Amino acid sequence: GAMAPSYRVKRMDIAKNDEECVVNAANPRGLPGDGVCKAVYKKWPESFKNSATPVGTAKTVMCGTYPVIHAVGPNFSNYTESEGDRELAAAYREVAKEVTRLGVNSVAIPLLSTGVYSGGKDRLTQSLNHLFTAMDSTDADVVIYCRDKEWEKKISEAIQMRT
Ligand SMILES: Cc1nsc(N(C)CC(N)=O)c1C#N
Ligand SMILES: [Cl-]
Ligand SMILES: [Cl-]
Ligand SMILES: [Cl-]
Repeated sequence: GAMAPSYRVKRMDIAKNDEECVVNAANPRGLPGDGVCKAVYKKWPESFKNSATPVGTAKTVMCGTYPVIHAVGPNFSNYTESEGDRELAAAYREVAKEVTRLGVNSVAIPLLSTGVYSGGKDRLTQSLNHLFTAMDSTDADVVIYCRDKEWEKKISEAIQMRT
């Protein structure tokens, strides 16, 4: 565990993280995909061996000794708001299980279902609150990765609110 488990946010490519493992915003089929998933495919392509897993689950595949946790959020284009919310909560609970099992002191994590799976809605708060519900009971240092300057500010403010 970390000495003093913390949450932090950085605005940069999650493929350049400084943590002991990474969460991929995966598709259910283990395909290279777009956005975070394509950056992860370029950096750790060996981690996509038998990475296919259903919506609301996470599957870890090693790239050398570096763990890639493939977490499959719902695509809100296909799910109802209600069923989507349930699956998004479940994906983060499975990430917390994997992070615990691996015994890492730190993890790099994107906000699941906030990009092309958002169904065209702003889901910063929804996705971040499910991340907190899952990860609050773990002792890994969590570093959240985003691209948007305004999202960096809102994520930072939400972390600071609880401290
Ligand atoms: C943190 C992060 N790493 S890679 C990435 N891409 C390529 C998607 C994008 N929005 O540019 C993000 C995000 N978010
Ligand atoms: Cl970058
Ligand atoms: Cl997404
Ligand atoms: Cl973003």
